[PDB]
Amino acid sequence: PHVENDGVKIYYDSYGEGVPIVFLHPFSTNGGIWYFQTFPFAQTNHVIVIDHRGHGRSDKPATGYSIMEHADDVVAVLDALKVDRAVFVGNSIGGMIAMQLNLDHPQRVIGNLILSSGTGLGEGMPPEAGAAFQNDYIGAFGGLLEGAVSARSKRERPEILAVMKAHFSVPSNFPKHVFDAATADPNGVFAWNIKDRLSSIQAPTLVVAGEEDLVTTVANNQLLADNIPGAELRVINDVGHFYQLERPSEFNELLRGFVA
Amino acid sequence: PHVENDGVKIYYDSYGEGVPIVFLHPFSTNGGIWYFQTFPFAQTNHVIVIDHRGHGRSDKPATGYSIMEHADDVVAVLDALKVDRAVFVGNSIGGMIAMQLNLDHPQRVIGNLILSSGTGLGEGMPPEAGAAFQNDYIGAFGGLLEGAVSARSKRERPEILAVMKAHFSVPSNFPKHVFDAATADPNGVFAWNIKDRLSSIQAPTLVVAGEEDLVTTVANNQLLADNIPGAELRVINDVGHFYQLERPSEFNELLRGFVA
Repeated sequence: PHVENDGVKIYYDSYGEGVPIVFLHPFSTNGGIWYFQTFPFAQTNHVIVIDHRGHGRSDKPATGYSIMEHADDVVAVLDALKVDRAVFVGNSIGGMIAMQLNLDHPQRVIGNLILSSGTGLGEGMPPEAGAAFQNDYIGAFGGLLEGAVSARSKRERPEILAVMKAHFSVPSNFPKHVFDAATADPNGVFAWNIKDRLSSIQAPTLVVAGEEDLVTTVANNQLLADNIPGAELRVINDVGHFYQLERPSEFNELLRGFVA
Repeated sequence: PHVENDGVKIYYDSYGEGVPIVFLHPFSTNGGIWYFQTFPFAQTNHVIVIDHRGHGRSDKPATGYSIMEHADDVVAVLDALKVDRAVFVGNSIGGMIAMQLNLDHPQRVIGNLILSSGTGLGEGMPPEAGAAFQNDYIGAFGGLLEGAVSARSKRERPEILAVMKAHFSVPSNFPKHVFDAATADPNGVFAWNIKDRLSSIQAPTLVVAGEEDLVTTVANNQLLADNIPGAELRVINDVGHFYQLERPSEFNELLRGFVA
């Protein structure tokens, strides 16, 4: 279905009943990425999987891609679904959205699973890489994606890197102007920075990082886990940016651990 | 998006430009299952992925679920999208739908990839099984799905059997009344039989079967391949019912190289 937030349609799917779990997909992808999580958790929970604005089946306006605005889209979805508080599972930019949600709407948070995310991402990337995105968008993005999956994943599951390279090459799913607008926003995916405000996040937080993730380094997740009070970090062996796809069942067990 | 057909809303997703390829998911699942195919093929083709009636995000009436009405839903989607002709990729019941569409609308078919399907399936089921599905629906369905996955896939990718067992256990995705209505239909999943008319299908057709598939045997697919004029049979090692999930990249390579 769709919710409307200030004229922008956000697509979402909702299955099952119980304690709500909200899945927030990584940048340039969509809700489909949660295929192996969505339905097993729909057996025990109220699963809500969202397409961010500018992604997949949601509207893709020319501008308005701050993490705060994304968070407001999420709140719109929760409002239409009459949800008070929810479990938030965020991947990359989804983690950003979840954290921002903890900042602006702590009253709607049960807890967080942050998968492969960080803050002040833009300044942490090599300076040349931005120029690479200005010079050759698709090429630079591909190069970045070769560091998003583990070697073991490249061996046994090449379809992951395939589908992820496909995600940003399909204008129907992820048009170029959304990338440009998000990069241009002073609080977009690259510029969003809450290093000083992390310690205000008090909700139960499980930060999960892949050992071989070069898109989001172990240090980047560590910055998150170390400054959020009572946060736990799990550095996952033989995994890159997409734990939910690289080793789906194990991610499912880890998320199953967040219950009490 | 979605189209109305017989007052029943059929959900579909649409990506890309070019030669139309229509993905039809197996029984009790939904379009999400095509995640690793949908977007790589959206780079080169016009991908159209459909949620069957009684499944996923589409409407789920009490009746009725003959293969013909399913097919008609597909042509409804094609009509709304102004698509004249398309390549059809159907799995299990999706293959049935595709074949029925070949029977009723041959001018709408470029070619077919029929994956793990059959006809007159209900005749091949053990005499006891029928009662088993209403006495113990969950258990019998699960037992059915344990023969739909290869040993290697159950070993290295348990998330597949997990998500498939999840599909029919979540009423929001697949309610039992759809199963029962489909079973009760004289032209439903089990009763649909076109052995007589297989020789009428003239489109380029690739029938693909998993060697360890037990819900549709190698024999089941082989009958189709042997009676459809010019049809190909490809038997895949260490794959059961879900080649597009068990070895997604390999399935991809097979599909890009298929004539259509």
